Amino acid sequence: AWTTTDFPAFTEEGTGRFISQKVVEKGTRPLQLNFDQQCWQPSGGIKLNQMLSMEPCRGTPPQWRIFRQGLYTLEVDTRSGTPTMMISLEEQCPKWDGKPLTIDVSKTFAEGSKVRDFYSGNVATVSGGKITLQPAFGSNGLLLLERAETAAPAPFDWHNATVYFVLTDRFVNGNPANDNSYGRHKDGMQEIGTFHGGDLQGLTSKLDYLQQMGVNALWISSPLEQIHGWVGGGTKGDFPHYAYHGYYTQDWSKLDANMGTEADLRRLVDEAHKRGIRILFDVVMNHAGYATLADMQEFQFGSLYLQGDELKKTLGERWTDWKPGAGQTWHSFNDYINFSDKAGWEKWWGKKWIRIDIGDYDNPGYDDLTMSLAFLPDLKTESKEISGLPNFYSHKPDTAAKAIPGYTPRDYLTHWLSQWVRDYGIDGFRVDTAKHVEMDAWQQLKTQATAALAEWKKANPDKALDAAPFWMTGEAWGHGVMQSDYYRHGFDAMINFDYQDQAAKAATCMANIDLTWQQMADKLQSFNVLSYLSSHDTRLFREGGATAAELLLLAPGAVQIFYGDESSRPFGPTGSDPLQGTRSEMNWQDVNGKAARSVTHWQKIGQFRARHPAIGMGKQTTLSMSRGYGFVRESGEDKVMVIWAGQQQ
Ligand SMILES: [Ca+2]
Ligand SMILES: [Ca+2]
Repeated sequence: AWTTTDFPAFTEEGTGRFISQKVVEKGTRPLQLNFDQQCWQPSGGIKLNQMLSMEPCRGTPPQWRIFRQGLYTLEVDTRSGTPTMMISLEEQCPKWDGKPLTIDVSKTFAEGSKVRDFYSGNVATVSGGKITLQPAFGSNGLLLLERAETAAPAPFDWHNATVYFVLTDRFVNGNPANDNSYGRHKDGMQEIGTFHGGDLQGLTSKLDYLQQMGVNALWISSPLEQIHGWVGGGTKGDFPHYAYHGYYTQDWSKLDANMGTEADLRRLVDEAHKRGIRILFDVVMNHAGYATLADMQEFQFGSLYLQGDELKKTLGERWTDWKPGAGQTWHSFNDYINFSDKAGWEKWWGKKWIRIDIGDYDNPGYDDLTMSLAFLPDLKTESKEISGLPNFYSHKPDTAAKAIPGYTPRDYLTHWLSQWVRDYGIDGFRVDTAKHVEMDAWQQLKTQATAALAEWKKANPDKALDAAPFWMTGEAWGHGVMQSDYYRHGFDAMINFDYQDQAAKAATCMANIDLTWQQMADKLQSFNVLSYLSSHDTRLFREGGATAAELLLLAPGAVQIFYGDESSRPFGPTGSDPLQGTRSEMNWQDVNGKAARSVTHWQKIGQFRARHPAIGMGKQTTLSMSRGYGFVRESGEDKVMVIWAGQQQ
């Protein structure tokens, strides 16, 4: 095994990587790693949180400087053939002496039965109703206690679901060729609001990576055709804002060319299903995307104050190629647009389709349902008027949208979204802006989507994992843990905004979460929610030290990993929009290096959750113990005990 003087013997933490942890005092010492009589030492100096190249030991050992007392982790990685190593520091709460725990399991696991700590893989035999186990390096003092007969994931349940929420554009660029669809440009600045180039092909390439994390639902940003152009970014227009996040839809009937082809979507869904991963589309029915110079020029709608030679002089051959000059911002292009012109702006969606404070359109209302959210065109979902297609679709010959006798705007929207479910076997939707569209519209969407999936599963019996119905979760801003009227208008679970602040209060002491977990375990006996630490419209949860994984994945109800939670993806450039930094590029360089053991930690807790529906669905009994923190959860035949030894410092 791997050893160094004055550290315990290294133990495997993910295949081909071995770690050791110890509370080390301030000072200096030599650093060599031994495997049998093989000796290795850092060859290029010693820094924290960096992959250190190693050489066979020669002369005086490299001197490692301990600038701060704390729990240090040494990591050795043999997956490159030559050992590389890594050094990292973790600098009224139960305390842990770092030594083995004796656990009373007499009420949980049978006398003489074998119990596994899933995290370490250590197995103990129940004797006098007790087992003794050492929490493994990287466990943070957790024992994940299960019957040793546990061997593989339990049947999928939405009430035990591990959802991975990915902004496809900011994850993996599978094909650079499709990065600049419809004349879209990078800004050459910090790319705050641009298409980075992430696509469905790229996302498909990481399905094994997600499967290893115990992910069994993949929530993707809408892949449907967005506005082609940009608007002013943030409060100051310091960046161009493109529809990289999928929330500014223009054509519901087509895939966005940046995301890829129909074939790419079919491969993503089919390969995801092959690995027991359900697909959720992020969907919008509340609004279409903003008017952009790209779309105005392409589809011949709107009105400009620029007439004569002044037009091509100012905005150029392609208006979307305009950049702000001296004394201008990315909002300044609006100065050239005549938003008051009735005739010009009717050529866009048309008066029968949207509310907006432009031209001759129905004015937005002064309520959540009919307001124009952030000046977005509000789709008339409640309208009973037979609309025909949007006016500007007359200049969009590539659309799959067809006029249908008697159809209202809502009928088109529910038909368009349902057709993706029918054609590809999409397992569910995450519904955006749920509080801004009337309940009856969401019920219609659910009914048609349910029919669509049943039709696909019947037509594709080889591909269908089960006969489970279509699943729908919604973002109703500020929704908590309660069975609201949403649950009686087509929603199987609502996104839980309240978990984030409760997790934050347990960031420095995991045991603080107990009351929240007891409440949620009891409340969610009768319904389901989708809880998160991080989101695109809140913040990235990075205060948990190494404990974010257990804080999320041991929560009752369905849980949502925001892409990069597993790798501590940093908050990115944000400009004058405080939310933009949450959509930073996936940190793949860190995943394969300094965040490698974090990813392994997430994989272990994620896999434990996938084996045990009791976690997501079980009644909780919090244990009374003289040392540490512990609870049991039980759902049908499934029973687990989670022990947390406490803080090692
Ligand atoms: Ca791409
Ligand atoms: Ca609305």
